[PDB]
Amino acid sequence: DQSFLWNVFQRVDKDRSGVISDNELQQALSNGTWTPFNPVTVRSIISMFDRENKAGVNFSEFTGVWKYITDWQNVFRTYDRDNSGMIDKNELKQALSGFGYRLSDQFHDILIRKFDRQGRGQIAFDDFIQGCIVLQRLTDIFRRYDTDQDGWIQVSYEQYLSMVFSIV
Amino acid sequence: DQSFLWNVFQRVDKDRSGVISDNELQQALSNGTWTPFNPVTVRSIISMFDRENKAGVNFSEFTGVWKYITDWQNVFRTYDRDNSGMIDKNELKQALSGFGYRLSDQFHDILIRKFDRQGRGQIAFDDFIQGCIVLQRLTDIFRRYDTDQDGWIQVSYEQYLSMVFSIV
Ligand SMILES: [Mg+2]
Ligand SMILES: [Mg+2]
Ligand SMILES: [Mg+2]
Ligand SMILES: [Mg+2]
Ligand SMILES: [Mg+2]
Ligand SMILES: [Mg+2]
Repeated sequence: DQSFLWNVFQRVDKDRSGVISDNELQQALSNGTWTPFNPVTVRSIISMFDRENKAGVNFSEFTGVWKYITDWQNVFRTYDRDNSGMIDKNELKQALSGFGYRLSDQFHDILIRKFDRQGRGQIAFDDFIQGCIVLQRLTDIFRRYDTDQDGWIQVSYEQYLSMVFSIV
Repeated sequence: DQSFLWNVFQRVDKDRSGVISDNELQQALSNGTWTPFNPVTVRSIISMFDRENKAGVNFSEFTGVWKYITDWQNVFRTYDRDNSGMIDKNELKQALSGFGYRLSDQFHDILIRKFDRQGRGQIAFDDFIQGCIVLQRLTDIFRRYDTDQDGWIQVSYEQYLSMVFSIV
């Protein structure tokens, strides 16, 4: 529904420039905890859909942003079974298993610790997205190196440095 | 010479608070290119000597900062053989070999590309420090994992994720 998305775009694009900036997108997003939507997550989302290195999305690009965030909301709403604004370790295990990840139970505690900005041992919507984006990017890199598909990689000193340099 | 360092500390500590902030240290440092001293390098240096998580150094901690930066200046001044403000690949090879690193010729191009903010294919003083801090930290992690000291490591999927999570 382009007519619906256009009216949304106009309300988010507060400076009426035709480009939604990081700050404009952040102000339009709720993370369900009454704190600012994780600005790293916002930057990740804008960068994924901005095809012009302009630190923002135009209307065509925003239609993708809106579907992306809506799809994420639908996943999170499914697994936040108590409507608390955060999913717990068991719910995170189910959600990531639904994406196809193969992760030990104990690694889910590591993931929550790494990405939960609230510090309560559960994970809110904005931090959930960011953790999943990172997990996909890191797993993609591992899949490239694991050419024998055994779950293990072997790398030299300089291969390891180059691998880290590709990450950060 | 505490009397000399005290007078330096007073001039850098512009707000006269007894704590030199990141911004105060940055304003006191020249990177020899007439651009602001790399703020990542400044943050790395403050964090290394601040024992109190106060985003700054007191006078005792600053005596360490001053010796640290002075030691780095002495290394860089040695190898900037044309007094240009930047060292080239050959000079970088010598400097890092002097620190004990074992790096192929081609990896020095990778290092320069990764850390040279000026974009000229050489490396200035502030970027040199930051690259060396990162190289030490990453090599330290590799040394921990390379228990057979052969220059190769083998890691599982979850070991790799945990390793990356320790880096960034
Ligand atoms: Mg705008
Ligand atoms: Mg919940
Ligand atoms: Mg393998
Ligand atoms: Mg001060
Ligand atoms: Mg030079
Ligand atoms: Mg080994």
